[PDB]
Amino acid sequence: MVRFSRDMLQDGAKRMFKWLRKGEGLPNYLIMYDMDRNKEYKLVPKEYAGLYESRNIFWIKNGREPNYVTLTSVARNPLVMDYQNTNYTCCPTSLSLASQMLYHYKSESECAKALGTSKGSGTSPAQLIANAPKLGFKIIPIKRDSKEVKKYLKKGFPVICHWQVNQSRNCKGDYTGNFGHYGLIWDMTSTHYVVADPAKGVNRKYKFSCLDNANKGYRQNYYVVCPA
Amino acid sequence: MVRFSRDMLQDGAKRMFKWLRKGEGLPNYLIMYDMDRNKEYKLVPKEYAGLYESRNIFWIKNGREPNYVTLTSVARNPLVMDYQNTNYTCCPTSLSLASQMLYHYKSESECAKALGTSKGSGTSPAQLIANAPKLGFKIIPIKRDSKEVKKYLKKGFPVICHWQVNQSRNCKGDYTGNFGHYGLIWDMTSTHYVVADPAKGVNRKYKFSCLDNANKGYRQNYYVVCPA
Repeated sequence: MVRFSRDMLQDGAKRMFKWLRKGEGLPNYLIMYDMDRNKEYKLVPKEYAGLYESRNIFWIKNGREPNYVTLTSVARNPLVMDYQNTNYTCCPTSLSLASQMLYHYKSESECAKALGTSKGSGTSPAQLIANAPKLGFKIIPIKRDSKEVKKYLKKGFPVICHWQVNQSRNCKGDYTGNFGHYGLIWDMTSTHYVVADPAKGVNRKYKFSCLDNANKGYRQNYYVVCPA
Repeated sequence: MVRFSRDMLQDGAKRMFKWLRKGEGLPNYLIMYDMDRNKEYKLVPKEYAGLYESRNIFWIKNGREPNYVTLTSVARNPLVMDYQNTNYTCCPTSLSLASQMLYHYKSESECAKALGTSKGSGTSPAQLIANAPKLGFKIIPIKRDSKEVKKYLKKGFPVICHWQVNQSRNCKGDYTGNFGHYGLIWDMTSTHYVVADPAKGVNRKYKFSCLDNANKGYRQNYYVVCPA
């Protein structure tokens, strides 16, 4: 079983982030050299997604990068559910999840510090757009339009969503409280957005109209995350 | 919104755990006293599952109990995905996940300490059965059969599964490579087991035969987790 070192994983992720800059989706393969005999391997997407999934599991659970990862599994993407650690860090947790998909991981607290997240006010949309460059990202505000989410998901860019959980009570039913909330759209079906909700789970499905109309009275955008 | 203190949550977990010990499923409601008004509140299954889900999110992410939890959400269960912290702690992570479902949470490291998990050999099924009572649990070794698995899920008892990931390669492509592995069966469809796999994700669907027959040459059981 081939293993790759901390230095090699960092190098491969930078090259992944760099390819993603083009807005042309994920590369067909990723070159990696094992730490034992330094042989060249051309990992296909399900392989490099599986490898970086394992890397992110250890990093998120232990809070430090793994010194090496063994290729043991395959995956459709490198996303690992990461829950918000406080009741006010939903926005930087969603940006952290995006950072996984872009192969430029920044922890929840690192994002919190950059975005200026606060206990009284949380994080506003302008705070997310204005401070994402500190972490190497650009935010593209788009219309709350499923064709727009779908267009940017093809480019490899996940989409941070913002809504008032009370407005989703009848069309989704996850929440009974009243507050604004952020999650990450990372996939879609023909009818639903698939959202990684940092207070609920990794595949919370919202009918397009349910999420689209749940921010009535608040900023009418979603927020694409891409390399700066 | 209605909030409950740590002391009421700890006590309500005891009463849920003591109720489940009867082997008659979950109670129809859970009565708890509010932390502001000190008023009686009758939570239905979706409310007490959501409250303890939120409690468990904070507990797992922060490594310490929340001082209070506000009732904000509903859920069909209190399970929060929790990943293994090393390449050898799959079994105590699976037991910790079970302990959430039983309303008697013990962390991954508390479980590994109790089970005697070791970096060299992981944990055997005999170590699981013999040491789980230290944490308040009883393990019932059961046949690798969906009929049996459904019977104990109906009683509220999750089922630790054990298999060789190479033997599941062609019927469920999650893994490449050869090693034994543990997860938690916490639900089933008409045809598949729903497995929380501490190395991959919370809802890995395994067809009954694929999981049952993937442990040839090793102990032919699954492991029901219940209150001692």
